[PDB]
Amino acid sequence: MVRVAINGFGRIGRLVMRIALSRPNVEVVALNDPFITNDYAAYMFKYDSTHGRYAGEVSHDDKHIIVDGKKIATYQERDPANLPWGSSNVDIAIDSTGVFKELDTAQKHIDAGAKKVVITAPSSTAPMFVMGVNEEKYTSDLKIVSNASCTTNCLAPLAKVINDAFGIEEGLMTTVHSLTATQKTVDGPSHKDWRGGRTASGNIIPSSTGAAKAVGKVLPELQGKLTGMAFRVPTVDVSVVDLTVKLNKETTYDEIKKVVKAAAEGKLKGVLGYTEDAVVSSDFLGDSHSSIFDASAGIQLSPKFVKLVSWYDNEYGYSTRVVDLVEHVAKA
Amino acid sequence: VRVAINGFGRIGRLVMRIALSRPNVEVVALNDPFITNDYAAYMFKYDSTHGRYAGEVSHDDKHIIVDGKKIATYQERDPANLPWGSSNVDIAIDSTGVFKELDTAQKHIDAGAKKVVITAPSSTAPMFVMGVNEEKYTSDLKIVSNASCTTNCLAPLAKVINDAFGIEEGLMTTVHSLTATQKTVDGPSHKDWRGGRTASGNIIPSSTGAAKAVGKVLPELQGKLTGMAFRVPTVDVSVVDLTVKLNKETTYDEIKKVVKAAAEGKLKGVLGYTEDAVVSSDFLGDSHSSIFDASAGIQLSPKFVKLVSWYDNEYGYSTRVVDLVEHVAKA
Amino acid sequence: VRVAINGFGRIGRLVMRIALSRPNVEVVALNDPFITNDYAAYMFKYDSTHGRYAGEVSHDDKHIIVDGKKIATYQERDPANLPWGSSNVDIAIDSTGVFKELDTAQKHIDAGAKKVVITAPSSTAPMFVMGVNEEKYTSDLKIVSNASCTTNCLAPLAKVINDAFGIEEGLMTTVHSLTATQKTVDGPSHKDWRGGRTASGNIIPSSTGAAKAVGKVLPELQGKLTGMAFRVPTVDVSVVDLTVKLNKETTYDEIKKVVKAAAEGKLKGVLGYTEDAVVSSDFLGDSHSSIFDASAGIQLSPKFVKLVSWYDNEYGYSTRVVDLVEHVAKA
Amino acid sequence: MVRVAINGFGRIGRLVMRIALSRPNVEVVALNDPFITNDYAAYMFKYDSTHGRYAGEVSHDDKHIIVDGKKIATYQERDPANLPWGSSNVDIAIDSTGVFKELDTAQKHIDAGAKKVVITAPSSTAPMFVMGVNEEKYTSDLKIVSNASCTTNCLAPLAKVINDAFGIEEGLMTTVHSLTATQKTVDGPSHKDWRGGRTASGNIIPSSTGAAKAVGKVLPELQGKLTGMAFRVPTVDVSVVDLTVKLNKETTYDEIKKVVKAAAEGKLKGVLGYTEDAVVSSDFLGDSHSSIFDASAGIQLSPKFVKLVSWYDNEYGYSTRVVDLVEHVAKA
Ligand SMILES: NC(=O)c1ccc[n+]([C@@H]2O[C@H](COP(=O)([O-])OP(=O)(O)OC[C@H]3O[C@@H](n4cnc5c(N)ncnc54)[C@H](O)[C@@H]3O)[C@@H](O)[C@H]2O)c1
Ligand SMILES: NC(=O)c1ccc[n+]([C@@H]2O[C@H](COP(=O)([O-])OP(=O)(O)OC[C@H]3O[C@@H](n4cnc5c(N)ncnc54)[C@H](O)[C@@H]3O)[C@@H](O)[C@H]2O)c1
Ligand SMILES: NC(=O)c1ccc[n+]([C@@H]2O[C@H](COP(=O)([O-])OP(=O)(O)OC[C@H]3O[C@@H](n4cnc5c(N)ncnc54)[C@H](O)[C@@H]3O)[C@@H](O)[C@H]2O)c1
Ligand SMILES: NC(=O)c1ccc[n+]([C@@H]2O[C@H](COP(=O)([O-])OP(=O)(O)OC[C@H]3O[C@@H](n4cnc5c(N)ncnc54)[C@H](O)[C@@H]3O)[C@@H](O)[C@H]2O)c1
Ligand SMILES: OC[C@@H](O)[C@@H](O)CO
Ligand SMILES: OC[C@@H](O)[C@@H](O)CO
Ligand SMILES: OC[C@@H](O)[C@@H](O)CO
Ligand SMILES: OC[C@@H](O)[C@@H](O)CO
Ligand code: NA
Ligand code: NA
Repeated sequence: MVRVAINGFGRIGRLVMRIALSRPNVEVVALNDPFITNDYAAYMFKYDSTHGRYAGEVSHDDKHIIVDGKKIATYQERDPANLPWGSSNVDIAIDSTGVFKELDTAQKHIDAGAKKVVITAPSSTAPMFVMGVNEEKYTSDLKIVSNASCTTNCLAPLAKVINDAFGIEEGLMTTVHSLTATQKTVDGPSHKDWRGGRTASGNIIPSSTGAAKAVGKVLPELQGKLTGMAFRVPTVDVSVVDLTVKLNKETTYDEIKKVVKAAAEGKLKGVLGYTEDAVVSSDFLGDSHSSIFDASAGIQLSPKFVKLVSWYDNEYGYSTRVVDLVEHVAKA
Repeated sequence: VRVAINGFGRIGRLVMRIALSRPNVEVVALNDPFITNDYAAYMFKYDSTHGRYAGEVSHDDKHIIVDGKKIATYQERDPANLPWGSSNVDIAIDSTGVFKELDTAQKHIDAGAKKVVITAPSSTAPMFVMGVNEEKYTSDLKIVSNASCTTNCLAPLAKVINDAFGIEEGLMTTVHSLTATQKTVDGPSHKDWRGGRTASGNIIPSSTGAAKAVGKVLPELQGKLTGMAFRVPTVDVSVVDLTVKLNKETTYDEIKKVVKAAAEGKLKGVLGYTEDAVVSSDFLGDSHSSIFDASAGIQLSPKFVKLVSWYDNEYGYSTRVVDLVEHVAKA
Repeated sequence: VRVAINGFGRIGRLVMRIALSRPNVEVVALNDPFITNDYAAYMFKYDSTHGRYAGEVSHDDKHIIVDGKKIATYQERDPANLPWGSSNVDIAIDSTGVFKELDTAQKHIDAGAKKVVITAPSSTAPMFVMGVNEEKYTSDLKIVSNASCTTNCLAPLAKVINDAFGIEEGLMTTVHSLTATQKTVDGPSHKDWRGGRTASGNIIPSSTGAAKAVGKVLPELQGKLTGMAFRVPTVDVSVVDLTVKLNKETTYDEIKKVVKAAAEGKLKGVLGYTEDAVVSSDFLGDSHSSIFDASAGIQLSPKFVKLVSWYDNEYGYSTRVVDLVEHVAKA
Repeated sequence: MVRVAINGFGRIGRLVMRIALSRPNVEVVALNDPFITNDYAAYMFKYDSTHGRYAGEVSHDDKHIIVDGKKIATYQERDPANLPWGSSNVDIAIDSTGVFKELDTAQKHIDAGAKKVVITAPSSTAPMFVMGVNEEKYTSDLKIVSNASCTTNCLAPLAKVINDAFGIEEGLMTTVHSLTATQKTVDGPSHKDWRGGRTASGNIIPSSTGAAKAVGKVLPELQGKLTGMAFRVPTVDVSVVDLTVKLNKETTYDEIKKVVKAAAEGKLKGVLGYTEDAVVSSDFLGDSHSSIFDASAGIQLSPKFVKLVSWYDNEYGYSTRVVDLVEHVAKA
């Protein structure tokens, strides 16, 4: 229809559902989340501390949540291979659990009867696509794909614009990133990421990230030319990339602005935004762009050495791109 | 007294810090099946709320080491298997939250510990609050509970007020710092839906049995108190707001005089007293159970008054755990 | 009704947003001697708490412009000089906090406005709270106050409870979001020492006259209520925790039934009612004065109960300012 | 003695006083702050939301605050030229108001009878000094000096070490900075810095900063080679610099670490620190270093292009350097 099902009803799953319910040609057929019951699901969907109450009627019955009359079947399988995606006629299963992110594990949705899978996270084996960057490379024989990460969606469109116009010799990126669900409210155990265990709302927390390197997977011409790191900070949503790049061709910051603005208003419209206003992170809450270039924050030291700044609602911008990729794959 | 700690969360770690500075307490062992020794040493050394441990912290294959004291570590999901017998543990301190009843805390005694202190309220293990009813501890009790941080804040003040003026009944609210059970962004919390909501961006109502539990350590107030909590985004330090109906007419100055005499007297180091313009961060690291805030309280009529008392919900309480350990060893 | 706003802080700006969506209100003018027009347009368009204005905002040499409506701006430290007469202003809305008494608010009438609404409690100007005593407004009153956000939250609930069960007396606490008077890091606040302390890292006790002021809009409760506040790090939305002694024995279900009937009936849009597992962020942008939280409240005995009600201290109150403006114009 | 007086009893003034009271050869003779009375001053000094209660007895009498027996005279002049610095025999007035930061205005303390002035902020006209970087350039004929800013104190010692060993061709810096007193608790007026007016604890807030350029004033060899920007975030204290540098000589990240560690343990001891642990910002609360290199957070993309990370308690590290500069100037 395209008919979709959502696996995992966390931050991304619930917002992907909000957005999908608003797309006329997307039908949300079901959701699966083993960690929450049907009445609880309707509560989590209705109330949102970051993005406000759902603007629509939410209720539930025995086996569904109901949103403005649309019934969405719920399930609670830990193992997605046991889901009824075949008899529910699911075209695309959207996996937002962060747990079935490889070809051999996302394959479980296709085994369960879905025709294709979109993974809402970077993958080492599933081909990655970023709207505005390489979605045109998608072909219909690929049944399992990745939408990369929020940070890669922010960085890649900007990197493409800059590379096309001036050439990126190399670049180092920092993202100052809002806190996320993997973090802890007070110092607790996080054996895979020790800094990530520390009180989230009372610290600046360095973290490694593969997001800048992954740009090289969606733009092969930048393979090996980008890397970066992150600092997690106490804001609840919205993040910003700070990309320090060495350019091949001398340029002025004024020319950089005009090229980004022209791409924002042209071919990357709705993906890359542009502003000259005195913005701060909360001004992008609910913003559906992948990347909003902040022209006034950036700074140029020399004709080929510049620091560029771009904002992103890491929850809402990314969830919109997920639904965009779903619809692209369905029309292709 | 030789102790072992089960659980190495906020309470387990701070109890360890405090225990290492008490000359009559020897920390023999720590159990936490989550963490490895290197990570345990890290979690112990660095603390976002109470600062770096001021001593040398290291580790080896079988221990974490603090200023030369080797602390043996184990990783037993089931405390029954722990080497308490062969470690000559006198008291097992269980800070996991999981073995908080007589029949589960027994696993430490089966493992050879002589006694157990549970760092949480219990339905079945007798509760004690220092300055309130630790006198009632008798040496035949092998398993006991130190109640909760909120009960330790409310009970000493309630005793003082009840003994002097009579509490007919009272409704309490605690404005409480966020806790480890909360979530950084709205996530699943099936037993406490409000508690799943973004911790640092909400005021979050919660139920609490702390006021009711005062009735267990002060039987004369059974049925006379109840209350509720609001969890807010500060990282530590909480405050009780107790609204009481009194049996005897009083003035707020007489209330202040009585609480201060108690803080300076029999409840010294448990109940504190201030008239200064304090805010929550002024009690970070404070070892009192309850610090009465004289200037914040307000009396509407001779038998109806709102009393306010602060507590470092981590540090005050962890200090009382070690106090109760020593009392149970000297008794 | 043609209105002018004095002051362009949190209340001034939100009153402007709400007023621009009321078809019977025309915003003629704004005064704030701090800001220039370009900056006024920016402060109006972007809002960290309530989002971007959903309309086009621009400015020129003498105006800020919102979806084609030109709003004349002035910069007069002394409202006496403002062109209210020659702007045919019916009601001057003073949100500065500075001209909150009869003899100072008079400056707007001297400048030619017909009437004034002061968006703060006043010692001398009569106070009105919608759903509580706006019926008592008489058209000869030129200068009136809309009380405070906390009074607007407490008074409608107190009226409902008092009318049904009788309030003998009550002590209130509000857990209140931080406000513009607070400081980002410990700094000078000579009139309110606790209020100078780092806003986002403390629970901060504060005094409030809001409960006492209920006695001004409901004379039958004069002397029967008082209370205090704790300011905490959330950016907006507050909650009242009202502990009342009742005249008539009741059950908590009868209390719920009465408040719900009122919320669905005569107090619709002023007092709301919920049983859901809400937290503060669920009322961001809510236009009610008071949302009774049925599941958070707790009854200890038949005449002693704790009632809980939420309020968006910016948005609910700004909505009531515009309601009172229109009521005073239709009266 | 050296005898000092403090002008301005804000974050820096109060912490400079805590530290000075602990230095045996520094005598704190007086403080001036027109915006607060004597009993209030004693309260602000005793209680601190960030750095805890003063460990010592604090009281007051009519005209002094008293700390562990030491009486410190208080004053309330808006115009520092009216202070009794001559009859109080003040050797060094420390101006921490952020308001008397030029030669011609700091001069007021010398007119009032102080022999020298140390300004606790960057200055356009007073010569700037950073301990560990160029304090040796101080000569006794200079009566009015600046200790630069906290960010410059963090960046300059690291920049010196890196430049000496590998040569800095150019560098772009970001500081992720804790909130400060100039910021607002909820959106309010800040006509000189519009982004700076926005709710401080609910936003990431870009800001311009001259701190990276100012490194060129204390290290002339780096004049024109550095610039940067800042993001203010909701933590209450402790900041971190993220310095992206182009090097003249190829190197490995491993060699960079060994050079920084050797400087931290040698000539820059107590100014530049070094760690390999999984630290987060709150681990540096109360830390007296200007700069603590975070070896595990940094990342190198190529042999001459690296991102380095260094922490600083912007309040406490800087206030310690103020007292250090005061004592250097007194012994010189
Ligand atoms: N939140 C962001 O800023 C953001 C941005 C871009 C990408 N992502 C990616 O999206 C994915 C989800 O992130 P999130 O922030 O929504 O996390 P989340 O914790 O908010 O949601 C994860 C959800 O999956 C559910 N779940 C866990 N195991 C499951 C299983 N076995 N079957 C079905 N459901 C299961 C959990 O109950 C939880 O509700 C992650 O991979 C994350 O990296 C997140
Ligand atoms: N922190 C407070 O404000 C506070 C105050 C007083 C009492 N308490 C009580 O103390 C208990 C712990 O609270 P906390 O804040 O320390 O939680 P926490 O998350 O900080 O610590 C709990 C720790 O126990 C460990 N653990 C879990 N299961 C275990 C098991 N099977 N065996 C050994 N270790 C295990 C976990 O890894 C975790 O680190 C709770 O019952 C709580 O009610 C908490
Ligand atoms: N914000 C709330 O939660 C809340 C709720 C209800 C009522 N109120 C009341 O409304 C009043 C304003 O509060 P706020 O939060 O809007 O403060 P605010 O700081 O956000 O706004 C006050 C504004 O008034 C302007 N101003 C100051 N003096 C002026 C004058 N001479 N002439 C014109 N403008 C002037 C200032 O520039 C400032 O921007 C206070 O009295 C407060 O008690 C506040
Ligand atoms: N806080 C930091 O992280 C930090 C770090 C490095 C440098 N600095 C610099 O130190 C200076 C002070 O910063 P702060 O953070 O202490 O600010 P603050 O607001 O905390 O302190 C400034 C104090 O000066 C007082 N004051 C204002 N005018 C005065 C005058 N006329 N005479 C006497 N006192 C006056 C104010 O009452 C206030 O208490 C600023 O220039 C700042 O840039 C601050
Ligand atoms: O289950 C329906 C939903 O709208 C919420 O009321 C929360 O329980
Ligand atoms: O200084 C000791 C510290 O490095 C360890 O405890 C954790 O890494
Ligand atoms: O979009 C309008 C906005 O730019 C101004 O109101 C402030 O800069
Ligand atoms: O004025 C003395 C000081 O120690 C504090 O008690 C706060 O008033
Ligand atoms: Na010991
Ligand atoms: Na209108």
